[PDB]
Amino acid sequence: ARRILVVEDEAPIREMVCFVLEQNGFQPVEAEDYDSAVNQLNEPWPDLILLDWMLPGGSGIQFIKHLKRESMTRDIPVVMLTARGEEEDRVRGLETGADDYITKPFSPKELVARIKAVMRRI
Repeated sequence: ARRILVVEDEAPIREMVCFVLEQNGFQPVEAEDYDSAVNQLNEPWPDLILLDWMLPGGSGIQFIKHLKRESMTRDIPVVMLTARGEEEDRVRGLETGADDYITKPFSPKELVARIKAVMRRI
């Protein structure tokens, strides 16, 4: 119920995210790229995925769209991680299937708020 898959290749950033999550009672799981993220999709299944738009190895769009093909993954909420500004406004306009978005450098308060709100919904 608190298994959060964190898909971010930059170590310090990925660690900042995991620290905020762990300190807040969540159980973070790390992935550094498209394929390693895909390798985490099995029981126990992530309850939420934080997806870096710029993850190496593939398209964040296809990653999300491919989740909708199976029972155990189609209702997992995905929050797209985006760089503040241009990328953000831009990615928001794409057909990604993301349930919500969070901008980097991230705000610990926004990270927890959006995860709380997204899970309440989805």
